[PDB]
Amino acid sequence: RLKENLPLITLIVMMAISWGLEQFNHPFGQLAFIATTLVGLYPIARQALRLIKSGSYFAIETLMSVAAIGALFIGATAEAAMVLLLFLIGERLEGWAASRVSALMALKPETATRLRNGEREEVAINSLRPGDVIEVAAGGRLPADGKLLSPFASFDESALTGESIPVERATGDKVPAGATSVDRLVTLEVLSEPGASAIDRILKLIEEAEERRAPIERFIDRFSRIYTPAIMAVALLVTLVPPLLFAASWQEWIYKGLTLLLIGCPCALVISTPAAITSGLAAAARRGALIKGGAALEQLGRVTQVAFDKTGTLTVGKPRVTAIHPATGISESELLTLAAAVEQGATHPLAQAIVREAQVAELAIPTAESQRALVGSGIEAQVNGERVLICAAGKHPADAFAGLINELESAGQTVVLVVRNDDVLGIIALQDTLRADAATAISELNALGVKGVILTGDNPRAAAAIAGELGLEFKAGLLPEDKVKAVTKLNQHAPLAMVGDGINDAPAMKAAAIGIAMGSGTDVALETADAALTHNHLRGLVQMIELARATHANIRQNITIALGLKGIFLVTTLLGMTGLWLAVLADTGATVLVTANALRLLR
Ligand code: ALF
Ligand SMILES: [Mg+2]
Repeated sequence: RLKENLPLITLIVMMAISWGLEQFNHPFGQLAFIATTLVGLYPIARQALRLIKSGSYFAIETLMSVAAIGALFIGATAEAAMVLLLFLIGERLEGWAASRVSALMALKPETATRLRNGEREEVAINSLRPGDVIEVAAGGRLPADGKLLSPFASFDESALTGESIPVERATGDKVPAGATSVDRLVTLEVLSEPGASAIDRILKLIEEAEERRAPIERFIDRFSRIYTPAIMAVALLVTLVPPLLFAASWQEWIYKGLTLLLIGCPCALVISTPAAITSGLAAAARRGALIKGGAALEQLGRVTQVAFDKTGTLTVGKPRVTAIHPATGISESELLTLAAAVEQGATHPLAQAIVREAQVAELAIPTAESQRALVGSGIEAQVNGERVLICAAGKHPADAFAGLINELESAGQTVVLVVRNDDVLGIIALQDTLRADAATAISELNALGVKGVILTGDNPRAAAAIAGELGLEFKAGLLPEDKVKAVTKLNQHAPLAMVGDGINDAPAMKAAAIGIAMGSGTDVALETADAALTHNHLRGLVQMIELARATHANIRQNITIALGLKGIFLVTTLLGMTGLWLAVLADTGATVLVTANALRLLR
């Protein structure tokens, strides 16, 4: 697993020891150097050789191998060894900056419970045929896309919408695989073939997105494609031109040409980009960021747009009561203590929100008796003698709260009614609220010229409230495929980062230049993403985008340094005022410089 580092160490030891043999009995030591040079040159020579076969004649590996082989014939073994060492360090630095679908596979159960002849049987998920009647227990995931046979049921379809608010479904309604039966036990007619469920379609979206990802070419190869054949041509010329036109020594100009091949090897340049990225990834890691591989850092560097998920990303992902409006003769705390009295024990996030609000206010929740679900209306219990029902605003006559209810709902709120003996005792508003640092984070992104857009699977109103708060545009009521399409459309215009916390964000994340997951997000999200906000602080996005950008600057400086000195020591060499060892020393100095520069990212 770590045999990648071995050639480096072996080259080091072999080097130092070869020097030790240049301490007693030189000629025996030069053979040892030739051994070092050859063993370090081996993987690079065969690697290059494979590249020549694949059409690619002039990768940097070619230049390196040719220059080493030439340096062998001219006893520049110590130097060739040195440059090989630098190259190996660059290669390894690059290798360490490399990224190391199970979480989504865990969403498909392994067995289903099938019903035949009034007998239950546990079968493999792929044994399921359309028309089969399957039975999902409470809390269980649908193994396949089903049509509800049960009269009524609520489902957590967050794996498709990102919303944990249970969806009321009745006989005939389609329920997608991965959905969760929240309270009851359901029966469904399987609709989907094996391998063709909603989860499977998500997986397919992810795979396709990953396949459409174009690999970015390194600077060094685009460069080498012109530089390498150039300095080879020139070295041929400094070999041919002088003896053919000045009647000079073939030996000395052949020698000189090969020396130019070794000189031409741009050390520092190979360590140029890897040194920055290694520092950047190390700096991000130090301040609560998580980036998987250098390519991710480069993409992060070239990003100018952000697409946000809403629920769990921009918002805390939990309902919270925002307003309490009682009827006359009733205090807000009475309406609240009554609602909490009914809702206690219920798992519906709105109920939990109400109970919470009662608890932070130190309102003692009275015991409820005969608590039950009033199916398709709401949940009902009797508190201190009287039957009180808490229900959705569309389930009961508003009478005298109509206008207020409309006002609340248009503002992106969710309203529940408290009703005792068919009297509306008052309403309660709830909303999924913004995270503490969402606003400032957005404003900072805008300061960096990075515009945000919102892609959410939530309803238009709930979205429009939040997007209203942050001054962003939005697309709402979106399924995963729709997010992928939106993201593609935007990403064709400019490189985009997708920030989400949900399974349904996963395909979008892969469709974007870079996907970024919230810390509290779904495992699928954290695994699909190229990066992670381990703290759930949205501000830590700007930092990332800042760091990345600084990194992209650092590189550009480094290259210049590496490419500048080289140039100088290229031209001087061509004027005949500088030699091999000086050029090696200079490339080494260049390397020290780009290193020291790369270390500035740590500040
Ligand atoms: F959390 Al969402 F669309 F708002 F997945
Ligand atoms: Mg989400």
